[PDB]
Amino acid sequence: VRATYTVIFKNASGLPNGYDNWGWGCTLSYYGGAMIINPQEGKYGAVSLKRNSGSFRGGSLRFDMKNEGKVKILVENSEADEKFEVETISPSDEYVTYILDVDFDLPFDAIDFQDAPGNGDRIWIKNLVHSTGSADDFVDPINL
Repeated sequence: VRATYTVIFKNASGLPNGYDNWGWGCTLSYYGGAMIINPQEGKYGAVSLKRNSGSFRGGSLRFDMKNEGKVKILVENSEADEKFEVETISPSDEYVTYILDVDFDLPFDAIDFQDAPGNGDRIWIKNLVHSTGSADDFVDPINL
């Protein structure tokens, strides 16, 4: 019953440590401690934050986001070549915190953020954290 919290990044100046980006169709920059994703129009660009080793299982994904477009959140097992949609998210001009459950039936070593319309709309992310526990049971280490 002790939830484990894994802080993937708080403020970003570059890719999170222990991670690579295996996505496509995006340019990435970093200001204000945000990971700023700029998808190429037509590509349905995605960032795929892929663990150097290891996997998560179920749990919840917490993160702040602002986004000029709809954003798909997925997770992937890259051995099973299996993807899984977690949620889609409406445009927001300001950062909203999201804590979402991951009902994926396998471990996942990659966490994706995708330009769902393919229109090239920017995405800002901060404070990405995984919990082995539920979203409702999430006690945020970052606000704390």
